[PDB]
Amino acid sequence: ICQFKLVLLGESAVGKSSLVLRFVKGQFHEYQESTIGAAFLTQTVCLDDTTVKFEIWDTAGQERYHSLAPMYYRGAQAAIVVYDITNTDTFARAKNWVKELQRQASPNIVIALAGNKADLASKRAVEFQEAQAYADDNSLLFMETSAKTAMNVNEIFMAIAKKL
Ligand SMILES: Nc1nc2c(ncn2[C@@H]2O[C@H](COP(=O)(O)OP(=O)(O)NP(=O)(O)O)[C@@H](O)[C@H]2O)c(=O)[nH]1
Ligand SMILES: [Mg+2]
Repeated sequence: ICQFKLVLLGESAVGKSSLVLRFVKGQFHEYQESTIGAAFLTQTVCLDDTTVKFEIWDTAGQERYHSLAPMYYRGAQAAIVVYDITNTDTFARAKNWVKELQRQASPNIVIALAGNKADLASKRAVEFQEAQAYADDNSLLFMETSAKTAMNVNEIFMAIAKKL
């Protein structure tokens, strides 16, 4: 049995709450309310002979809550920095979340990068290749996801668990 602390960070509206909701409850709400501060959820999965329990901190992406982020990532063993593939700005913002983690978070924290809303292919702004190269250059576990279709949602959390 294993337990890990996980934190989600990213610009507001990229889909952090939706990703957690899909993984923890298998639900997706087209009408999701912006998070105020942070929400907490847990999920237990079966991973190669080991039962892993995830303690997830879903932070509010709005800038006015930025100063509170350390409270959630300081003791985190893993982080998922989320961006919206349809918005280049959210990708740039995700890079700064990564820089912050790499500089102020645990030196041994596993950092994942999630290009969310990948189901909106006809509105893509960030090419998969660019995000992959960025992730490879910064040693980030990258995956394009979709809380809406569930694409790679379970996969990203599981890949993180395997590396912990
Ligand atoms: N098409 C599509 N919409 C998505 C996806 N993930 C989230 N959304 C939608 O995007 C909107 C914002 O999602 P939400 O989870 O609230 O974003 P957030 O990053 O948690 N926001 P905040 O940081 O402000 O709390 C919601 O309408 C949600 O339904 C996805 O994979 N695909
Ligand atoms: Mg939210």
